[PDB]
Amino acid sequence: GRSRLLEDFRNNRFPNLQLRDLIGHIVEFSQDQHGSRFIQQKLERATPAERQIVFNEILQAAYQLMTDVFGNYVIQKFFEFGSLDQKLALATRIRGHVLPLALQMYGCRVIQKALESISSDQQSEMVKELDGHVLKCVKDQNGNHVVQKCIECVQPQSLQFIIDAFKGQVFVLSTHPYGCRVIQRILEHCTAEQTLPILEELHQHTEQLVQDQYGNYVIQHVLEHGRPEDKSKIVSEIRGKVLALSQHKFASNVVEKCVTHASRAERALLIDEVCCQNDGPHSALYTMMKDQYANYVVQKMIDMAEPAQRKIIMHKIRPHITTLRKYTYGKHILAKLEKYYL
Repeated sequence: GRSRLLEDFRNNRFPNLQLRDLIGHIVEFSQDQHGSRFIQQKLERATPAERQIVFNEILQAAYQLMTDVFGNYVIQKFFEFGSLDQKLALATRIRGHVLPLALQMYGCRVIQKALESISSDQQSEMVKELDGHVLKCVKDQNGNHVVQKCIECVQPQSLQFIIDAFKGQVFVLSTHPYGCRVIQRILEHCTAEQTLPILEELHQHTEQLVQDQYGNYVIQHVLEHGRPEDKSKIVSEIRGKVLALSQHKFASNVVEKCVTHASRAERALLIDEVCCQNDGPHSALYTMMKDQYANYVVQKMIDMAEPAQRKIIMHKIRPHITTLRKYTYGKHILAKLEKYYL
């Protein structure tokens, strides 16, 4: 757009073009959609001198390139293919500026890459810079990816300050489009010890959480990955309320997960609740198997029930086959029904 060299290249004037021919133009090329691609591909296969030629020009405008729509990719490649020297130099340009990079659309991609590429020491140093700004970053459309990458790569001791910043915020952040994903990473990667007060905070809001469009995902996650004690606390919040919750757009997810991932005792208890209870004139199962949300629960319930309980269920189902075939999701129920006698 500015150099003839650039515009010529952008017109297939140089089929045999090489990094060496780009001296005094690397930054220009790095900012250009096709130039950036050209440099990326050449860097993957270059001699060390070629790589250092490139690195010399880019270092002079590294912060600029880290925040550029196409330049950021060239910075990323040095985190993959670059020397300790080269990686240290870049980390020095980042030092002091982790916060506004983390919050920037392309800078946060650089930070993420850096975190996969540097020593634990340098990781921990970078992460520190966010101290005082965790909640801002957790809720930021760019920053939350940075925080997630931290939780995934950095020694958990070094993330205590992030856990600490959550005191009193677990509910709010769990019902947040981006927050909830951070909570999930924490539950996956941090120690049992660390997550204690998080879990505590979740248990106090199970009722609201299971009904929230993001929150239900946090609860689900505990059901799939947490320790029994925590699953039990969730299950005990579901008992008594199974029929109603099965019909909720979001709470149905959590009920399903209890059927699938709770202990076998708990499963039985949830199945039994719905086989005994009536709903108005008809049966609780009747309501459920016809509901767009609840029927998936019934499906899973048949899948998980022991021979005994599966015999009870199919017998409560049988007198409604004619009035069941109305619904396409009845086809999955009938498939398991016909796959049960001969």
